Amino acid sequence: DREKLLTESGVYGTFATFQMDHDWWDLPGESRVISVAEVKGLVEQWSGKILVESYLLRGLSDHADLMFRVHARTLSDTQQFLSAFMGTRLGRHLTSGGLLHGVSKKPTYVAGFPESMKTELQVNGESGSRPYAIVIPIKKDAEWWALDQEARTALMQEHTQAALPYLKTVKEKLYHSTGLDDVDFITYFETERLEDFHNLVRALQQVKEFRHNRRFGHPTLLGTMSPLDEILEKFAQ
Amino acid sequence: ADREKLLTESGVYGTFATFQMDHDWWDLPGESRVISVAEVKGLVEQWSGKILVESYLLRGLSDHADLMFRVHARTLSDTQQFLSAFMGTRLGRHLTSGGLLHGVSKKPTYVAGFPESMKTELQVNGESGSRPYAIVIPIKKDAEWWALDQEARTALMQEHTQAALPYLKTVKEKLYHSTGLDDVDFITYFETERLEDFHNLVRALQQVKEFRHNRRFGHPTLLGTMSPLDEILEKFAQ
Amino acid sequence: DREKLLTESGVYGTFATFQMDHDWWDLPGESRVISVAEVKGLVEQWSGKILVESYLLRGLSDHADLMFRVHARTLSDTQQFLSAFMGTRLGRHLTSGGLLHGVSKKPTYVAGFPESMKTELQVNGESGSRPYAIVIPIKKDAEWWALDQEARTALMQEHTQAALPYLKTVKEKLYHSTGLDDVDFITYFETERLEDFHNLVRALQQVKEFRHNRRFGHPTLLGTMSPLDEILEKFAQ
Amino acid sequence: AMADREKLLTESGVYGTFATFQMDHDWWDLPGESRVISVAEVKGLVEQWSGKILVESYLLRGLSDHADLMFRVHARTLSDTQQFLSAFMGTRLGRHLTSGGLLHGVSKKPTYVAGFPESMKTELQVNGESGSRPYAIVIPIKKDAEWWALDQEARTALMQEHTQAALPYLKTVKEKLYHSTGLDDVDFITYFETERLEDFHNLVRALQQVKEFRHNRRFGHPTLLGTMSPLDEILEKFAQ
Amino acid sequence: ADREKLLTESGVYGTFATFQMDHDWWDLPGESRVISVAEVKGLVEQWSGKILVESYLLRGLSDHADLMFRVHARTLSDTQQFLSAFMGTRLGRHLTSGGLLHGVSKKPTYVAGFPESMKTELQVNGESGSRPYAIVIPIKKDAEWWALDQEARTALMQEHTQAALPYLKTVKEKLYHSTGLDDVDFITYFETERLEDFHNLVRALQQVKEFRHNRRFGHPTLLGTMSPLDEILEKFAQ
Ligand code: HEM
Ligand code: HEM
Ligand code: HEM
Ligand code: HEM
Ligand code: HEM
Repeated sequence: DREKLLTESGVYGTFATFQMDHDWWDLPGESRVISVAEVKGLVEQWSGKILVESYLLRGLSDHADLMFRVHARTLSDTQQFLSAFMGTRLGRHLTSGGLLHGVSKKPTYVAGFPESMKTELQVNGESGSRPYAIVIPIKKDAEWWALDQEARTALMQEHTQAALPYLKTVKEKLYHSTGLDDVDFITYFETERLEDFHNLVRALQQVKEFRHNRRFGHPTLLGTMSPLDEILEKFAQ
Repeated sequence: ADREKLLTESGVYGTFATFQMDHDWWDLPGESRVISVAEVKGLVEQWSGKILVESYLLRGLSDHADLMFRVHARTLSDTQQFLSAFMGTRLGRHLTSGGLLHGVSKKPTYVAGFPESMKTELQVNGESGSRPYAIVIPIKKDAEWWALDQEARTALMQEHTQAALPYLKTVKEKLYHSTGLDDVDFITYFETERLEDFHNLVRALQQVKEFRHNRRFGHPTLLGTMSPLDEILEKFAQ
Repeated sequence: DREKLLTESGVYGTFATFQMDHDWWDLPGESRVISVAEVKGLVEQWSGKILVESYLLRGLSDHADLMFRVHARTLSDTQQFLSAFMGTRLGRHLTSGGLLHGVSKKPTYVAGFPESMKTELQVNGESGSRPYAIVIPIKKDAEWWALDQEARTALMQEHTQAALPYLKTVKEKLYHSTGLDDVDFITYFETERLEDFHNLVRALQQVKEFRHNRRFGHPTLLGTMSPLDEILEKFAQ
Repeated sequence: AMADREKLLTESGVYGTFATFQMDHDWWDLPGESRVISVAEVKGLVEQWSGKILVESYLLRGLSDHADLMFRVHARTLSDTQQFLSAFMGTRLGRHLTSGGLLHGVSKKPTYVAGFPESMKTELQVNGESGSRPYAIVIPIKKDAEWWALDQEARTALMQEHTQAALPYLKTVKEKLYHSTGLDDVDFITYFETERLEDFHNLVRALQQVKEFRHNRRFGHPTLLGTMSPLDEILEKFAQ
Repeated sequence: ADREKLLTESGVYGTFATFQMDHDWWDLPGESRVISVAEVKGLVEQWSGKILVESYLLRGLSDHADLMFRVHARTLSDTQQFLSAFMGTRLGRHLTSGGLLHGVSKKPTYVAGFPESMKTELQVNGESGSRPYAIVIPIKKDAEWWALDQEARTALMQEHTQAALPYLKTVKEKLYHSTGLDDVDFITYFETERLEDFHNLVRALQQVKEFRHNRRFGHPTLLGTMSPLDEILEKFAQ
């Protein structure tokens, strides 16, 4: 279900940050490379049940070195996996930075959009390897929920309208996080171009919706997508 | 037996205690770790007469937390003693206190002024499931809320109830009054096997009028899974 | 005498919280019993100049194990004692949680109350041994100061009216903290019955005043009154 | 031959700095002999800098949360203050000190005082209290945007009310004010000495009631309470 | 040549990275430290040509800070790589990451809609000084600000500029656009030998209308002194 987790609804997504202890460096290189192989194997073990992508936060996001984006069909499996991961010789030297869960749904407001707008939505993004990745949690203010459907739909249309041309160079995904933690949404973006993403976010600061974002970022997680090997290789040499 | 006399009756203080495990715990020999566990298991059975204690694995679902206790007692001192004892153990000595919330269970304030039909559908209380997820959300209401008169508040809670009832099928709930015991008014606690239902349930309640009056909503929002204490500690042995 | 500090005006009061380090447990039972005895002896030295009461916060207040309520006639003496205490082998393993100073005054608004109301104010709370204790620091908003005397008096009269019948099961004391730290008042309560105290606070959430408490708690310190030996005794075993 | 000493505590164009430190716990794991050696290292460093800058010391331990020690440093360049402070943190003692907080502000020509009545200027010439080992208070302050949007005359009038409410406390309270905007996250640094803290409390309550007060977006946070003392008395405590 | 090609041109990512030195570092032998220092020094020489890196002594001027890097690059990856390496070094291992802020340098948005005369006075490139103080102010504007239409924001910036120009006497400036890379919209950077002017400059700008729209202003406000890395690190060897 490689293609079935990154795309389908009813799939729980989790974002897990870690910071590496200093004492980790007090360990011998041979010991750490052993620790590295342990993790690679722990992940392969959980293959089939869950999907796991890794992002390097060291040097781009404050107080964080590593991030996991984990998709699962139940959060219990994700829980177990993370407790196991944090149990490894490597994990034991990790301080948990942060943790956000949200489920993927079919869209609420999209059906009431123009046919032409839904067309431009069918595009699934740009072709790039090892892109930058941004994660922005969001809490909407109470005023927003007090609004009726028709109003929110229209605001979200302006949201869409302003953002669509950035699907040239930006992939996106949206998770509904309400009731699972202190936010309503988790937004995720991949791009090779951060100038575009920057402009993209500015444009959305100018729509009417934005004023309703009681929390915007905090934290704003910037990292770069890479295989877990490349990441761990940095933690051994 | 007495379990339902604590989990259901009013005049019962309830406590929510979070813990995170130190790193230095793993620099210990594995054999030392397993012995420490046995201390804890016995400490609980020792308190098994006076109080009730439930455990939740927060590791991997809640940031800066591995373990959680929900302790029911009819005096907080007994809850205090058990907790300082728990932290005095060799295991406890390697635990940082994450958070701590007290609240007593009371007679409902607004339910009496509801429709008769609404009171009947309330007698049903959630679903029976093993190893369920559990959520705890503390709440501080604003001064605006307290300034209101009963009828106004009662109507708001009635709308709250109305939107929530159809989720009472797949969600257990409990409510504690925390004002004056800590920096919140309410501790809300929920059990469910289905987290989307709980999610949909919360969205639903964001849309009633009460929600604007929730000055603090979560912070923290505690997600965990209910489990026997044994299952948890066993992880700290390997 | 002893009590001449718990009641009179011109008496500075200080509230000091501490959390015990973990490394303390990495110490031998021999060191700790020695360390405890040090503290017990230090306190007994100051027993003439100042008053010191002790509270167990472990298990009731997050990030706190012990609390001192120290009354003195000058903050200097309180300073000396506290700097000494933190200097002890035991103190070396305490993280300073928080610190609040406030002086006791004669009441400002009480004279402008009803004759019947002053009667019920002279009456004490209830006397019980090793009771719960709550400490709530309070910052008033600027609006509150802008109000005129007559206005503030009537508001505090409403406060009093709602609270007087809770003197059945609750002792109280109030300290004026403005300019000594980041709050205006320190409130302190003893009681055997926390359900009452709970109800007491709800009642006051409903008066007009409550809206003016910009800061209410943060932290709300819940503890139980105890002799210091009993408290430290736990930290030796 | 001195003079310059009070020429920093009084003159304008003089940067003033407030530096808090918290001592490590392991510092006490050192032998009493090791610490007193460490003390003198600091004491000499200070005497070395006695020409360039002025330094006062305050014991914050037991009065102010997360802080033991405070320096009030006056200099005519912050670099001299920077160097002295990095050096200070360089001593074996400093090596065991965590930098608590840091506030810079310059002493200026008063802005609003000139637009006061002549009688109000006279009572301002009046001095604080003369005392040894007094308590000392520091309160950083940020004014809200509303305040800056005002025209001068309006502000002058408010500060006149401020001054008027505060004047009778110059009997038992000394004061000094630093302009901190652009050097840190506050606009002003206020500093007070007194032997009587209850008077100071009253002094501050009074000003909570003027109109200016609503414009103080930040008032304290932190509020630093201490006692003024010779540096030796402080260092003597960290070994004995 | 390339020096000015990163400090002036657009499409250039700029990063601001703060570090504090751990205490356990002094328990290290001086021999160990000097070797550690040399490690850092060489790493920088390696990344030269690809990126620019400037250093600031924050020790004694900014709380919970000793050191700051300003890194200019045309990709943030190159900056990340350089920074993870730096924190990996024997010295870096003893550094706590204080903070991190990214922003791109752009061509001006509002300048064209200014008077021809205001554009004249802007071309000035500041004061001539070596080892100046340096100040960093991060900035987030409120929603009200974005809601404004172009013409209005431009007038506010015109008022901003007008009030600020006479401080190009003694102040250099640079501006970074930070939105979407972290929790702020702008990163402002200034150099000066005279801090009293910079202060007056900021007081002055606190009085225009734009200022009310600065929801976060500083927090942190980073004050330091510009210096070559050697002199800074040499402090940590003795
Ligand atoms: C190419 C970029 C983007 C596109 C095409 C896009 C499009 C959409 C669409 C079509 C929806 C409706 C989904 C639904 O009905 O639930 C939506 C929802 C949402 N978007 Fe985006 N968006 C983009 C960028 C962003 C960014 C940059 C942010 C925030 C930083 C963001 C935040 C949100 C949030 C919070 C919602 C759900 C709000 C609600 O349900 O009330 N989006 N987006
Ligand atoms: C899912 C099923 C739910 C049901 C059947 C339900 C129903 C009720 C009822 C009947 C009361 C009566 C209180 C009284 O009589 O004093 C109440 C109170 C309350 N409920 Fe719920 N609720 C549900 C979910 C929730 C959720 C999900 C939250 C918060 C996240 C919540 C927050 C509260 C709070 C804070 C109160 C106290 C109200 C006050 O005294 O101001 N409830 N609820
Ligand atoms: C049995 C309970 C209580 C009684 C009899 C009581 C009564 C009073 C009285 C008579 C005053 C007047 C002081 C004066 O005029 O100078 C006062 C002041 C005050 N009370 Fe209470 N109160 C009670 C509980 C509480 C509680 C539970 C709180 C807060 C959690 C509280 C907060 C305050 C504060 C902040 C003041 C200072 C008022 C001001 O100067 O603005 N009181 N109280
Ligand atoms: C105790 C006797 C006091 C006196 C005689 C006094 C008087 C004055 C005077 C005459 C000025 C004018 C300076 C100028 O024109 O720039 C001033 C400014 C100022 N004062 Fe005070 N004050 C006193 C206490 C306080 C206290 C206790 C605080 C705050 C806790 C305070 C806060 C300030 C601030 C922040 C300014 C800057 C001017 C402005 O608001 O823009 N003062 N004060
Ligand atoms: C001292 C000389 C200064 C000059 C000549 C100056 C000039 C300018 C100009 C012309 C712009 C807009 C560029 C454009 O039109 O695209 C700008 C942007 C900005 N400046 Fe300044 N400024 C100065 C100082 C400051 C200071 C001291 C601060 C903050 C403490 C500051 C904060 C900002 C901010 C937040 C922006 C972003 C405006 C936007 O694009 O929305 N400036 N500056």
